[PDB]
Amino acid sequence: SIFRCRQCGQTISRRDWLLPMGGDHEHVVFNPAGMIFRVWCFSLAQGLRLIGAPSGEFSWFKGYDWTIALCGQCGSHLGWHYEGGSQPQTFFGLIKDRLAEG
Ligand SMILES: COc1ccc(C2=NO[C@@]3(CCC(=O)NC3=O)C2)c(OC)c1OC
Ligand SMILES: [Zn+2]
Repeated sequence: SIFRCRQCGQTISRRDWLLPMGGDHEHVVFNPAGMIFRVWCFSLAQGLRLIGAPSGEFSWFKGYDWTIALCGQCGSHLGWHYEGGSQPQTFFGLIKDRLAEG
C-alpha cells in the first residue's frame, strides 16, 4: 500500500498514486549507459530531493523534461521527476526495485 526507499525506509509514494502513462504504469526502458530500468509512473511522490534543472536529453517520455530524483534521506537514486509536458504536466518515474511496498 505504501512505497518506502528500500535502502533507508523514507516514505516515497502509495499504490493509490500509480499513473497509467500510455495505458500502463510500468515502462521498461534503457539509458545510453545501457542500464535497463523497470519504471513505475506515479502522479505524486514525497521524500525525494530533485537535483539540478530539467533536461529533455534522451527523455523516454515524449514532451517531458527530467530531473534526477534522489531519496531525500539516503541519497539513493530512485528515479526522475518529469515536467514540461501535457495531460499531465508533471509525474514521477520511480525504479520499482529501489522501493519496498508495505
Ligand atoms: C549526455 O549525457 C547524458 C545525459 C543524460 C543521460 C540519461 N541517463 O538516463 C536518462 C534520464 C531519464 C530519461 O528519461 N532517460 C534517460 O535516458 C538520461 C545520460 O546517460 C547516463 C547521459 O550520458 C550520455
Ligand atoms: Zn533512502
